[PDB]
Amino acid sequence: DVYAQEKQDFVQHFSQIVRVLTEDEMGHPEIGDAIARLKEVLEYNAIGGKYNRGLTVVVAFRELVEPRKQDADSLQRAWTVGWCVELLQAFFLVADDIMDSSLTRRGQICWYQKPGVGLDAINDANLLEACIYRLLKLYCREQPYYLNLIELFLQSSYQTEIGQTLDLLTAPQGNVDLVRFTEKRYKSIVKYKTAFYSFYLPIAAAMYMAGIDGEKEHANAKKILLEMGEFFQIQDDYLDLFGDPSVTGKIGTDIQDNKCSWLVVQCLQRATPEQYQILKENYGQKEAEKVARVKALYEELDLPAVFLQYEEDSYSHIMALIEQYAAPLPPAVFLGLARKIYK
Amino acid sequence: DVYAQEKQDFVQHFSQIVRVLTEDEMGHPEIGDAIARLKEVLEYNAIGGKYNRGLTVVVAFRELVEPRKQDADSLQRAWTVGWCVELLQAFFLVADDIMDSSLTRRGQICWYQKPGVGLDAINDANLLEACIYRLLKLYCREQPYYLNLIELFLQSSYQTEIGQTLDLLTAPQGNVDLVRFTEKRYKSIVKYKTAFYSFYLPIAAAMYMAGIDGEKEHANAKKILLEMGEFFQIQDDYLDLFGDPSVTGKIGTDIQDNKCSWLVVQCLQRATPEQYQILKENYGQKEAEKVARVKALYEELDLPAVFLQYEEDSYSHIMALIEQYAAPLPPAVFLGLARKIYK
Ligand SMILES: O=P(O)(O)C(O)(Cc1cccnc1)P(=O)(O)O
Ligand SMILES: O=P(O)(O)C(O)(Cc1cccnc1)P(=O)(O)O
Ligand SMILES: [Mg+2]
Ligand SMILES: [Mg+2]
Ligand SMILES: [Mg+2]
Ligand SMILES: [Mg+2]
Ligand SMILES: [Mg+2]
Ligand SMILES: [Mg+2]
Repeated sequence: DVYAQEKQDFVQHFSQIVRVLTEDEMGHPEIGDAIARLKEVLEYNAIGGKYNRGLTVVVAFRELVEPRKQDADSLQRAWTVGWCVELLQAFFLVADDIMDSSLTRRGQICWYQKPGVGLDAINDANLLEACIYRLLKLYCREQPYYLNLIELFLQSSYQTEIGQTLDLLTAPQGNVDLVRFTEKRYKSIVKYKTAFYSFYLPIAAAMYMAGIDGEKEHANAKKILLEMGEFFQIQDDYLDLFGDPSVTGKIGTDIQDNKCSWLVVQCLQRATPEQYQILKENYGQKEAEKVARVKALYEELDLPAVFLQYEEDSYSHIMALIEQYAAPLPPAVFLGLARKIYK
Repeated sequence: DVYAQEKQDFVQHFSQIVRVLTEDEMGHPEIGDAIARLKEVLEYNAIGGKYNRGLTVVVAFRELVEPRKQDADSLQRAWTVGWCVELLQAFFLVADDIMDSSLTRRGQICWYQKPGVGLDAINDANLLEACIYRLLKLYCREQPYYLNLIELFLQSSYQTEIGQTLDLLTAPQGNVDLVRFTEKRYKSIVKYKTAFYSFYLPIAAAMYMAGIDGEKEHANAKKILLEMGEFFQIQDDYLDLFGDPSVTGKIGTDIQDNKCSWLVVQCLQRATPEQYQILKENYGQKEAEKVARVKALYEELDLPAVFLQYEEDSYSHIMALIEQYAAPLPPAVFLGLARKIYK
């Protein structure tokens, strides 16, 4: 597996990242306490995932750049840009867990729930964002793709924040209106809140680093990747309720939080007016017994089977898109990633 | 007054800013609801101040660039970069009001306290940040100072977040330890949390736009501006307690929030062991009667007089720094700004 090959060198580079970020303290000991906090935030929130987004930069880089140009220094930059993608995710997740009133992430208590942290986590999240641009300046400032990467990270952040806005507006607390929950609304939410930053960003970053800056090549890569991103968020929604928290590392809140989940959208398409009534009375509430009623209804409608069928249809569709849109990039770049999220 | 001269053209440009930012909706009606929210966030949080930071970019621009190069297009860019500085401030203030548990800002309820908003304001604050970089790309991408401005805004954000970290770490809730509150700690907090972004940033932005990118010229401008920034935060701390909320537009929380305020630092330098005991028992608590006891102690020690004396000594010191470090920039750039914050 090409991801497993690269993983150990990638994960080890995190020590170099922590080191260069905390060497700001060298020439300014007055900010020592702040740098110690930054280190703690990095170690708690950036470590412990599967690193699929960051590894995707490294894997794609190795398949897009001639082996003769994969010197030690170029590899260091690739690992760094990979870690920047992981830091962007950590920024979004720390804030997301506050806004979604979540309990655990990656098997441990959410950062904001940690005693002594609380809403100070807002500033911690913004520091994670700032670290991205410090790392890009330190490692990539002299490279011809520097400005392209800065603009890519900024644009991806904007798109993701627009998506979070749609997510939050469609799920007002204490206000259950099921008519908002359409398939058309759902697809817009997930394209912006997840697809750009999770799938387009890491491959696009590798493309720029390899000198592939063509409008056309980026457009074709988007066609494949935004569809993969849609599937990924559908899977995330399914696992919120039907996944095992010991595997997922997080407790689900979509029902309690009144979210426009793929599950509720599918339920609404299949529900009798009597099932619709059950949904309306129990959705968007914290009571455990009410959450249980919605899950029972989902099982009654065999939504787990609908998801399995969607996974298969989606895989076939993404493979057809790869056949059409991959060239001139090697199909392996997209196939490797697909194997990672569908398997 | 050179600020009042420029104000009306600057404030009117806000309509053009809102317009170009919400024309993202044109070719993507799927995100319409999000763009409507962005407009609301802009109008509530970016409007209603004195615009001293943003106007400083415009004023400095007019004094640093030859009148022959102040065409309509260059002025538009100056107003835009000014508004970017105001957006950076709005980003920091929306988050700051959450973390400081504040009630009002600019005479109205804090955005996060508004019914229906709550912790969704976290994402709203990040959208304000993102708007900065959209505006820089749209107006300045073809200019030779583009990358310098991007790096300046990113660096200023990092510095400000490091300062916020020091502010929050020195003021842990429910944990009153007065020994942390030293003059040396105070000066470090305010340099990072306020001085860079409030004073260095707007003048530095104008300097880059005028082609003044010299390490030496920026170093000299910092010497003056970081000192002005220190005074500004001292004044802000004084006004938290002794200002009139109808003028300041905000209710003070520094005592309740256990903050390392200039007032508490000065109090500690002058207090008998018996006054120290009063401070220790009443500081960092929400009870109105306990806040009143600290204010009475501050008045007992004549801290309002100490502040008046500090204001005069500081003004003299900043003027001496202008005499030494202004050249080759026109002294008027620094004098105009000084008149604005000391008067
Ligand atoms: O990991 P989570 O909280 O299930 C999630 O996928 C996290 C997330 C945050 C920001 C953008 N996209 C996804 P969400 O959308 O809140 O369900
Ligand atoms: O306007 P405020 O809340 O008095 C303040 O000046 C706002 C602020 C926010 C961020 C950086 N610097 C100042 P603070 O430091 O919280 O006293
Ligand atoms: Mg979430
Ligand atoms: Mg969420
Ligand atoms: Mg989820
Ligand atoms: Mg405050
Ligand atoms: Mg504050
Ligand atoms: Mg204050």
